[PDB]
Amino acid sequence: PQQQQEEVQRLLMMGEPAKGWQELAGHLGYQAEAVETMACDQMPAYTLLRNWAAQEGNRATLRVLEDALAAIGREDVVQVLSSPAESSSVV
Repeated sequence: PQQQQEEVQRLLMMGEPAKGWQELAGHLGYQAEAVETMACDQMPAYTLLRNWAAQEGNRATLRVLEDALAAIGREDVVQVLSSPAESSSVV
């Protein structure tokens, strides 16, 4: 849950992008007035847990996270998060 923002943000946030966190707002039911602040509101991906949830999370997570990101096509980070690098031995 938390590591899902602390790690995911380490792919798009770097540079304050207009995609990803923003594209989520489309499925998250947000607004430009807030999308404008989200980019600078204690990190969009970090605040997302409290912003998207509005209390803590769970309701808009676990299964909603993938939908909210897949319905728009934002596996750019999900892919990275679920595929860092191969090495060592065994799974």
